[PDB]
Amino acid sequence: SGKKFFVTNHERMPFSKVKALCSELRGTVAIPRNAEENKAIQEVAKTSAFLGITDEVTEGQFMYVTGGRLTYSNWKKDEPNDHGSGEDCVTIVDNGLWNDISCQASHTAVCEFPA
Amino acid sequence: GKKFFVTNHERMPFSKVKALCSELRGTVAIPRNAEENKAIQEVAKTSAFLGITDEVTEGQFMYVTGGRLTYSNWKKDEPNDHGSGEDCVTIVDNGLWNDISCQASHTAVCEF
Ligand SMILES: [Yb+3]
Ligand SMILES: [Yb+3]
Ligand SMILES: [Yb+3]
Ligand SMILES: [Yb+3]
Repeated sequence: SGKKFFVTNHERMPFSKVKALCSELRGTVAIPRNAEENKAIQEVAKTSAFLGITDEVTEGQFMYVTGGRLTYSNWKKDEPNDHGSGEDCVTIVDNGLWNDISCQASHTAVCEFPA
Repeated sequence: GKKFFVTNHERMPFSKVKALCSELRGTVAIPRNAEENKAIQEVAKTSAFLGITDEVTEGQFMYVTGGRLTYSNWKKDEPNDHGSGEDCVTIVDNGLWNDISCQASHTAVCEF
């Protein structure tokens, strides 16, 4: 990526636990700021992983957990869709594409640190 | 939860692994039982350094955090201090352990 490194224990848990874990490590839930970082996160995680982005405050408007409106994005076709009762978290899935999903779902924890 | 962590860094010498885990406020991974041994094996995939060395007294392996070993999984005839010297340990084939040079590049795995 060139600016940060990513860490994982390959454990799957709900978003609030991933956030607590990264805080314990003094890092942040992984956030792809560009295509290279996105591929880097996809590669280290291997399976679906949560990203540090949500639209909990303003529905339809995703923001970084660290603040600011989302710029770079790699949504799957027809996503984000706030499916069913709602989906406010984001996961990186096949091909590194993104899908908004329930924050209560369990996915791979990935934390980022400046390189 | 899963206590062993890996990064997207490439393989590196033991000094760099130690630097990495300390920068992360952790320790180089130490398996203290067969279950933990299998867990490090699975998160690393490729050979990885363990937090065990015989740097202080040749032939006497110790945890980097201190203490004599309570669990070991040495490959038959290991540790053999091959050639100049092998003071570091890697978990390799089928989870077995081999002492190797600390200057060799292997996967970094940290524990917290
Ligand atoms: Yb939403
Ligand atoms: Yb969705
Ligand atoms: Yb040795
Ligand atoms: Yb050896």
